[PDB]
Amino acid sequence: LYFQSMSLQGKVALVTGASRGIGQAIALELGRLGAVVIGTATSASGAEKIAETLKANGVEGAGLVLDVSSDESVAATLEHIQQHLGQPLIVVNNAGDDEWFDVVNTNLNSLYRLSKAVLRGMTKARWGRIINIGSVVGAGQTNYAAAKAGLEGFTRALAREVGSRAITVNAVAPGFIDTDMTRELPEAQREALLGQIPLGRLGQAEEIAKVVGFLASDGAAYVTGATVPVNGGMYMS
Amino acid sequence: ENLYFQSMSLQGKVALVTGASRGIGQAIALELGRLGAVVIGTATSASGAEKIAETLKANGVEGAGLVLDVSSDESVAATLEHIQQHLGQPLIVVNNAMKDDEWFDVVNTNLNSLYRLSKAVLRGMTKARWGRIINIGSVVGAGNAGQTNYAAAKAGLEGFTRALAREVGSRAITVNAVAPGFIDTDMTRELPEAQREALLGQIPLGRLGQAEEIAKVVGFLASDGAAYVTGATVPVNGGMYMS
Amino acid sequence: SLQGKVALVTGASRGIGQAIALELGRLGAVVIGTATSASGAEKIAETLKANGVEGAGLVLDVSSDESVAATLEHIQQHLGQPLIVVNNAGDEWFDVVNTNLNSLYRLSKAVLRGMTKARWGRIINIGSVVAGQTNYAAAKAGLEGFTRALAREVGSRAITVNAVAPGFIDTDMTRELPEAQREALLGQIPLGRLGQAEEIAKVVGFLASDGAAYVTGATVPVNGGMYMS
Amino acid sequence: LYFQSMSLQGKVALVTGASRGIGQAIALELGRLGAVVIGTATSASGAEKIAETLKANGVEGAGLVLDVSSDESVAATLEHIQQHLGQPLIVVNNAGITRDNDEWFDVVNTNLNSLYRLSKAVLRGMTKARWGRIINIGSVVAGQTNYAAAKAGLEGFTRALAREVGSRAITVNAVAPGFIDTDMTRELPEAQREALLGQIPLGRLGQAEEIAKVVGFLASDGAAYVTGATVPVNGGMYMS
Ligand SMILES: COc1cc(NC(=O)c2cccc3cccnc23)c(OC)cc1Cl
Ligand SMILES: COc1cc(NC(=O)c2cccc3cccnc23)c(OC)cc1Cl
Repeated sequence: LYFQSMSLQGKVALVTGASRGIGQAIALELGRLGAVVIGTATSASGAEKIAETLKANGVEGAGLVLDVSSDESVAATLEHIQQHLGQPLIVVNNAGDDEWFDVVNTNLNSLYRLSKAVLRGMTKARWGRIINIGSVVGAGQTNYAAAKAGLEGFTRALAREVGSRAITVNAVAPGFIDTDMTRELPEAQREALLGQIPLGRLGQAEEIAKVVGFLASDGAAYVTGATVPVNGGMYMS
Repeated sequence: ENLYFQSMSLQGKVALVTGASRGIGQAIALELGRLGAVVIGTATSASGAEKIAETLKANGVEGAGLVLDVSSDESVAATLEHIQQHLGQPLIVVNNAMKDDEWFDVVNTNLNSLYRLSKAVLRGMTKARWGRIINIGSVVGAGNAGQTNYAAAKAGLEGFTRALAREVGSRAITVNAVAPGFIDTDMTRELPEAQREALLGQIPLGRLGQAEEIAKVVGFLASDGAAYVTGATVPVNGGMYMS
Repeated sequence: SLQGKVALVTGASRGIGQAIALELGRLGAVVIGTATSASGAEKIAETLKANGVEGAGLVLDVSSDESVAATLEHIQQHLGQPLIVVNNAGDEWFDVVNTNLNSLYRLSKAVLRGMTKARWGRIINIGSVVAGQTNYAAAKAGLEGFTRALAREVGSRAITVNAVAPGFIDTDMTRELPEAQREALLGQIPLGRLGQAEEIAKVVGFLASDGAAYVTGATVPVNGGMYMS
Repeated sequence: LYFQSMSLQGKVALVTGASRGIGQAIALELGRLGAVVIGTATSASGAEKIAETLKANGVEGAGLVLDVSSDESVAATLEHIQQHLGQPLIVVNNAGITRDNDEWFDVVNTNLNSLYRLSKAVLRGMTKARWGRIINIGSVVAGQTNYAAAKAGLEGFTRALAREVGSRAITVNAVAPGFIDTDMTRELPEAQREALLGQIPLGRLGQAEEIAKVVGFLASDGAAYVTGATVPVNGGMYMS
């Protein structure tokens, strides 16, 4: 009957960058699995759009504004969530060439800032899921490889730090996924990229979201420090 | 009236699980049965086969237990034919079947058997334009000798899984692996406890994994939701990484 | 022969850094070794002298833009541009890695101008020697990825960027470890011993040579066969 | 008498597949470092060419016939070397087959089985001596699948063997080349050659000599604490 190792009934989930594509698909997948979902965006229109998308899909929750680069915004948002809905025990971080260093540095510093803030709730509860979403393939190769290596190593370290508390930390590393950014790449670049994917097609956003939905379940309780590649067989290093 | 047009489930899929008579294999066979697959579990002896049939029955899983020796082309071909005749083509296949100088033989044998089984099942999956091959790594099984063997089997399995994934991807067949850590099984239950505390101290979750926790990961990789996951090795080790 | 090259080695006052400074000097380089205190700088100058190596000991703090820029200027004025640079100087697990990578970047970017002008260079990053496991694995993963990314950025200029990842090496920190910990560690090392500082230095000496000109973005593990992920 | 001040004076080195390109460049590097070098080929003409090349370069040694897929040929060749020159304590495996000789699997399977066979046969001499160097050469860059597979197999194998023989002061390492300038690669059309270079941060092909230098180092006493490693030599081009 129940597919109970898959229920997120009774959990509150925070998904950053939820207004489109992968973030949005994740927010819906978690809602469908029975979570209350808070999706975030950096603008008020993104927040409002998120709330509408959740509504249209029968997902209870909210859309709110959050800037992951700001301690103040982070602390305030978490307070607001606490007051109105409870503590988020599932957090999905989806909010991301002499910039190559600064980009990775900035993204890992924001993962850390959001993660550390949410850990206190998860520690009290003795339960938690942190899931970090890598960037979609789309100079570019250097940045992509660097961000992916930083994310894997970061995810594994943080997993080690918080594991005694029954909190898992994992990542998902997408490949070429069909989104707004990728639909408008020049054809040459899109056809070259397809030619390197053994499945011979782009991934759907829903196919990232499924993986996230699994990692957030009780069935993935012994998986931690892992980076799961979701790339149709195309591995870029 | 016996017709059944499934959507996004394993309902009606036929799944073959090697080494299904105990522990991880058995937990996988039941998980796939619970997800609605018809399950053929295999063992190398007739008593194992019979035990698998009984376990499936007791749990309300439709399917069968059969004898299969993954090191033999004949046994493989025969077993596949029998499954075709009686149940249909298996489109989900799960391959689950003392010093530091045993590593070579062991890994060589296991990879050659993965290849042999995989190649035989690919024809059915190609015709159907759909498939799931899931390879299960071995559990940690001892200091040094054990570490060498484990790391070697794991490195071979990852590289092999990725290469096969590449070869069959164009056919909407995924190939993935699961790399367990320290799982609570027959071997681990009887370890000296003095040692057991040393082991736990290397695992961030501070416990052994359950066989069911490997089975859940396999259940997910077999689903439609995991369609864009291929060539991956998913570690299920509670955060303990040994290479 | 590194005859005619100027080599900067950070953290050169003892152990691995010192053995590297001597190995490069033995290969004919002029060597600037650095330390964070004036006594370290002076000790370096004395070690170099006692071994017949031309060069200098200076004070440098790799976490400060000012100290970096100043030191490089001083080297330029007095000796020329360093075209071989060996970086051996170094809640908490995050801040440690973050700080060390921000220092590698800071030093590296500052020395790249000299190397670009010369169309030749060698940057070699030294990892740290073996809770402890987490820190070690994290610093190692960060170093590998960073070394590879930088390699990519500067490769067109015939500059190589590589790292060396030591295992259990006989130094000041490891000499005083409790026996239990030392015997546990040995049991995991296939060569059944600690490495010598000179064994890291030799790897660095090879990476600095013309023979290693096609090696870039690599992390070479020097650990007697003991791998931790 | 004439004693080289190089890293391998007094050592005997066996290099398989020494009759051209990378294997030949290794044989000459090890000879230039003072080793006595036995280079091997599968045919008598290859063996003879190797002997001529070594002579022309002032390298003491020999060219012999060896088939790494045959236990008999292996044992025989090793015995001949012992009798006539001494035990090879440096062994470089460069006699990898390719898809030319289902295939992706058989290639890697065959090559790892030959590495194991040669390695196990030379380990007795190295154990007696309490010293050794085994160095495996990966293949140079469908093609991506084969290349990544051969590389992953070689890396895991090298590390496992390193573990098995380490207590004996024997090191086992590999070298993983990228795009190297060889007979095959010079002739490529411009379009294909410029595309290739654009994927290599150094912006050029490697020379065979540049692989040979890395092997030379790993064979020395200075690399005594390096074992189980795969050293990539690819100008910054990484594929997996
Ligand atoms: C892959 O290339 C990079 C990697 C890292 N950092 C890490 O990989 C990393 C890995 C593991 C822990 C970290 C903690 C703080 C910062 N970084 C890390 C990095 O640090 C920001 C910068 C670059 Cl360019
Ligand atoms: C990457 O793909 C492969 C890898 C291997 N083997 C290994 O990866 C391997 C890795 C480590 C130890 C081994 C011992 C015996 C045979 N193989 C191994 C392999 O074995 C023949 C076949 C393929 Cl396709």
